[PDB]
Amino acid sequence: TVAYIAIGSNLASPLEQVNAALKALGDIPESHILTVSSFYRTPPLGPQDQPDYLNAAVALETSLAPEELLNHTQRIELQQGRVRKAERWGPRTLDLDIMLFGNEVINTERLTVPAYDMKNRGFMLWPLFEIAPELVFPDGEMLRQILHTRAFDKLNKW
Ligand SMILES: Nc1ncnc2c1ncn2[C@@H]1O[C@H](COP(=O)(O)CP(=O)(O)OP(=O)(O)O)[C@@H](O)[C@H]1O
Ligand SMILES: Nc1nc2c(c(=O)[nH]1)N=C(CO)CN2
Ligand SMILES: [Cl-]
Ligand SMILES: [Mg+2]
Ligand SMILES: [Mg+2]
Repeated sequence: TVAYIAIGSNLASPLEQVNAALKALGDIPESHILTVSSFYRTPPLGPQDQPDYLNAAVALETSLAPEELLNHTQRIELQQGRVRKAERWGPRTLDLDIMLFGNEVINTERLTVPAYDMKNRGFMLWPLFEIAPELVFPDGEMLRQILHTRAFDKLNKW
């Protein structure tokens, strides 16, 4: 299955964090990286008292079940010093969000796929479009068309 994973970081040297995350993602069992996006510098969504983010996206081929993939992405966040604050949308060393897990629709307590807010976020859609321009969502929408409709600002390279 092709999983598309969003990467974000705005603490503790985001470029190093993203590079470390990519290495670690490739080391996940029964999985391998297919494609990686460019790195983008994006202003924070949410509270404005935090640094700009490095955002990227990666396509990962995996034979893991989705929740087992989640266990592994969460482990990588923790290995990279992720600390979860009280405030929503606050800063973090590393954030790995499963945007899509093949064409699956998943609704559980731990996991919602497609990622619940991705269609509203240029910092998720643009890096995804760079690596999967032909992508169609489980609901039948084309990524290319969602981008056309929303006309989100284009991103700047990190
Ligand atoms: N598709 C998905 N990818 C990753 N985590 C997901 C997820 N769907 C649900 N979750 C859940 O989201 C919980 C909180 O994850 P956090 O990383 O702290 C939220 P965040 O990514 O900072 O904000 P955001 O979801 O608004 O982007 C996790 O413990 C996980 O169970
Ligand atoms: N620019 C940007 N802003 C955010 C991001 C993110 O990845 N990029 N993620 C958030 C919660 O996960 C908080 N707001
Ligand atoms: Cl969808
Ligand atoms: Mg997250
Ligand atoms: Mg997130």
